[PDB]
Parts: sequence; C-alpha cells; structure tokens
Amino acid sequence: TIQGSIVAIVTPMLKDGGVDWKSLEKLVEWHIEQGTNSIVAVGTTGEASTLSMEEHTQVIKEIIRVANKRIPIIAGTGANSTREAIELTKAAKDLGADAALLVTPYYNKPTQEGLYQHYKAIAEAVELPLILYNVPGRTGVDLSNDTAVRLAEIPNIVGIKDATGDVPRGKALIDALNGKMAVYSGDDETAWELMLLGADGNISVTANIAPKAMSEVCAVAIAKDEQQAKTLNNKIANLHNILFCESNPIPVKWALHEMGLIDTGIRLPLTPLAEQYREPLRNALKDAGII
Amino acid sequence: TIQGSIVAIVTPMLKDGGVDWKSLEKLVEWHIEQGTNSIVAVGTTGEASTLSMEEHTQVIKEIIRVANKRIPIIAGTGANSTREAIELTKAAKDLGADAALLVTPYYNKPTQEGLYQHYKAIAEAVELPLILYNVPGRTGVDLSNDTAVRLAEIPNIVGIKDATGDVPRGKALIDALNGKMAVYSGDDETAWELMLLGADGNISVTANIAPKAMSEVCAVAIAKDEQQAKTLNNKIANLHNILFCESNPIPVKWALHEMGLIDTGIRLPLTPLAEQYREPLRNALKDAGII
Repeated sequence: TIQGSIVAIVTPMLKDGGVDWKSLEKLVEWHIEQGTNSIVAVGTTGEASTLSMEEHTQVIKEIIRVANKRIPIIAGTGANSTREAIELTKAAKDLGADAALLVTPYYNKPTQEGLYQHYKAIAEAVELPLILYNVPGRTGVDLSNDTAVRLAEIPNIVGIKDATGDVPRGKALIDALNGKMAVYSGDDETAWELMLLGADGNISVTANIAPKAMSEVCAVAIAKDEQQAKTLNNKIANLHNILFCESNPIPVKWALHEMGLIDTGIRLPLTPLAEQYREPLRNALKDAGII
Repeated sequence: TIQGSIVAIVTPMLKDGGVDWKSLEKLVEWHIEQGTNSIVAVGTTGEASTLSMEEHTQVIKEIIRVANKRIPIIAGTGANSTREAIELTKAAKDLGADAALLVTPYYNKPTQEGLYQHYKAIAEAVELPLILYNVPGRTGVDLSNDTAVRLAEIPNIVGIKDATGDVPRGKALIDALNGKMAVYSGDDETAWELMLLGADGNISVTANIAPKAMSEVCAVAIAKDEQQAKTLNNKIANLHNILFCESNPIPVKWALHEMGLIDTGIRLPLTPLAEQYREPLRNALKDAGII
C-alpha cells in the first residue's frame, strides 16, 4: 500500500506543445532526490486528456524507466467508458505500473450502481491494484461514501483519491471503510487534515513545486503529529491556494516554468496562466522560498 | 436555419452492447415520418462516450444514408481535447453532415479564453456549420453568455444548445446576440418557453418517444403561440421530468424498449433503467397515450 507524498506530475511540453522528454527525465530525478514517495503518471495534472494514446504509454514508460524501481509509479487510466478504461489499465500493467488511478467516469453521469459495475468490471478484467478517484466538480458525478465502501470489498481496489476537500465527509469516509482501502486527499489545502485523520497520503499538485516540503508534511501528518504537521504546512499553505487561481494544471505548469524547470507548453483547451496571475505567483513562490 | 424539434437520437443496442443497425434505421425513418425536423447523431443521448471512433463514424453515416437528404443531420463531434475535436469534426464534414454539435470540453475545466480558442481553432480548421453546447452539470465548465457572444462573430459557429435550463439567462443570451447565431434549447421542460422567447428549436430527448408531439410544440412556440404551446406541452410535460429520473439516456432508452422500438442494450458505465422506475415510466407512457 502506497503512502506519503504522491505527486501528480505535470507533463512537460515544448513551446509548440510536444512533450518535453528531457525536463520530464529531470523532473522525475528531482522528485526522488527530494523525498517524493510516488508519482502519478498522466493524471489530470499530467494533461491526460490531451495526450495521444501513444503519448500516454510513452510517458508512463519513460517515468518508470527513470524511476528505476526506486519509488512506486501510479498511472492514470480512468476513462468515462468501461471498455476504454480496461484497455488503458491493461496497458499500464504491461508497462510495469505499480498501480492505477481511475477517475469516476466524467460527462456521462453514470448512476451509483453504474460506478459500482464500472470498477467491478475493471477490477475483474485487470489484476493490478486500482485507486479510485472522486472529484465531483470536474466529473459531474459524485461517488458516494457508500458506493466506495461497497467497492472496498473487492480484493484489488486498494484506495480512493477523495478530492472533495470536504474534511468532515472524509472523516466519515475513512471511518466507514474500516481500513478496507486506503484514502488519499485529492485536495492540497486540506490534505494534512485528512492524513491526521487517517488518510494514507496526498496525491498532491503542490508536490510539483515543493516535493521536499510536501514529503515532510505527509510524513509527519501520517505520524499524527498534529503540531508539527500544521506548522510545516503553514509554510506552503498559500501555495495550495494560489495554484488554482485558474484550473489545474495551468498555474503549476507556469510555476514550474518560473522555476526554470520546464517550458511554457500546455495544450488547448488549456491555456498558459493569464498575465494577471503571473506576478502574484512569482511572489508566492518567493515568499515560500522556492525562488 | 436549422429549426424546430431536433431529436438527439439514441443509439440502439443489442443485448450484447453492439450497435443495433436495423433498429436504428427503422428509427430514423420513423422520425422522418412523424415530423422531426433534424437529427443529432452520437450526442450525449447517442452515447458518444462509449462508442469507438470507428463506431462514431459508422453511426453518423448510416443515419445520413437512411435520411437520404430529407432532413438535416447534425453530428455530435465534441471532445475535451482541441486537436482531437478537430479530427472528429473533419470526419463529420467528410461524411456529409450538415453541421456539428460540440459540447464544451468536459472534465479538464478550460478557462473562458480557452473555450474561445478551442472553438475558434475548430471553426478555422473545418469549414462546416458548428453548434456550441453548454451543459455545466456534466462538463464542469460553463460557457458564459459573454463568451458565446464573442464566438458568434465567427461566420461558421452558427448556434448554441443551451442546456442550463435557466430561462432568464437564456433569454438574455438570445437578446444579446442578434440573430447573429441560433440558440437551441437543451432542457425539454423549459424549451417551449425558450422557443417562445426567440429560440430556433429544441435539441430534444423527449423527441425520442414523442416525435410528432414535439414537432407541433416546437412549431407553435416558434410561431409564438403562447397558449397553444402551453397546452400542447402539458400533454407531455411529465415525460420531460420522468425521462431524467436517472441520467439520460438511461430512461429514454428504456422507454423506447417498452415501446418495443429498441432492445435493452446500454453500455457501462451506464446501466438498464433501474427496476423501480419501469412501471412509473410505463404509467407515464400510457398517460401520454404513447402505448
């Protein structure tokens, strides 16, 4: 079972939109050196929806290559179709992925039983650990805590990325699960709160720019040192807020660019962070001591 | 130009989930017989999400063939990736569709400037009539009235399916644009009001089970017959509500089965209408004398 800081790594791109393989190579290296505990390849933050299916596999492949078995690697393989989700997960398995993260089908609004039958099908079709992923604001659907508990029975559904940022509800989730599957915060602002409550880690967007900090915040929070957790997190607290001035990964991508770590490439319908924000961000980055 | 009752046609399926061609064919013919003004092939209602690209095309082409030029055909070609929406659209033109309905990118939450760039890129890349389609509940984004007004300036972005169901906001939109671009309703229960206030039609779900009734309702409301429109619509008002008791097209596909027009095939993550709504729906279809 994966624990700690799990970065939702962006997918670096050259000015013309092509994947920047070198920055990625160096980004992966940097994370391991910095304390990052795991990496989610081609998730939402990784611009999964604008990458060629081939690009999808190549990215997973490159990351697993550079990672070199040092830290676990999770590949994003969620899709709003069930046939399609199995296909992408089968592949992840074959590429050597430690586990897979699958966001609840988006846009087509399946029912609760739909979400159940959907993951049950994928669990049965592929023998790879699966991490569920709920984010109502983006998907148009909310996987109820009850449905999650049902799915937690399945031997290879190992966790859930709860990105609601509703901590009380996360408290109830963690309590109801009786440990049957891990829980990850999918909301950087509250993550430390969720781990103090029992969550196993943070599938972090912030970890993209403060991998070391997020790594200690996760350690300490998991250890239930509420005192040291709040303290360590206050330091990067503003980051958690400013990285969403515009939809993720728009801001973190720029943040990284200002850190001289990657270029300005980002694919439509996504755009480069809007001017107005570029300065406040540079300020937030300076205050936090990353620049 | 394209006006009236536009059916967002379901994609019939055999018990094993395969596209049921013959049933579809009979459906299209039927719609033409009963008075439907045009057809949306492979929209949300047509299960776009769960049909391979090859099936996308096959379905758009069978429908164009069987229509045999008698009513315009609109191909649903939306996608959340801009370059890939361009492909789907190219294909629709090449296959001879009269227009393309494109939902706003879903899940990846583009900004407004992104929605603008997204649509502008597609309009310039394909010379075919394009219709926007806003439906925040599913997509996670909300194309703003302002933004839609901006895109109307583009010669071939000719309309917008407004599924908000917000009449005030819809009427404001209609006024804001001169007949600069069409406005189609995407909420069956408010459509009659929307058309009365200026809309040019209704990209309908209920049109799947009451094709002629809706023809009439649309014709009358477009004629601005407030009173005939209100009574003609009451005879099917419940249908509008009950057909959404569970995510569309789950209910409409079952209604169509209970009318012995289609089989029960439906693809995961979607499922057959839940047991508990079947009789209430049978009762709904009898009340409106559909069976």
